[PDB]
Amino acid sequence: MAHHHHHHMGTLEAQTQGPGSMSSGSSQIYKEGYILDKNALDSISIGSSQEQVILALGTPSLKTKYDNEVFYYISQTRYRGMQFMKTKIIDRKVLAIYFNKNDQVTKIANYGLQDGQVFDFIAQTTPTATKEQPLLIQIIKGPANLP
Repeated sequence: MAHHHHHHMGTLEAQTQGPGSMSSGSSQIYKEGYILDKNALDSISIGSSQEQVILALGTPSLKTKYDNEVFYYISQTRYRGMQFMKTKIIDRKVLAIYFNKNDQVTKIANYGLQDGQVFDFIAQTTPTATKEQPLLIQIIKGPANLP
């Protein structure tokens, strides 16, 4: 059976007058807020107050006063739960807030990645782990062990 093809179109308007002025600029927007992700804790920056860093990461499990006083965050696990699934995204990372007596961070030490792979910012060194097995997290979870 032959199917027919319907169609109908009307006229149009055409304004020849139009402003010719294009502007050019530059704006780079990059940030995150994945609080449920262990990368997010990178949000704290030098200067940030003790209350801020602890409000973001948590209160430090380790604390010591040397003339540049420092609080060590050792992100710890919990009790001997059901040992069925060997969780790989667990926390054993070492962070250290070197702050001034004005309760403000003047140096942030980190064990973990820096915008990519494991990088000791304060050490300026870059350790490496075969990305084969441990793709996003596991890389930082690998060497995640307090010395």
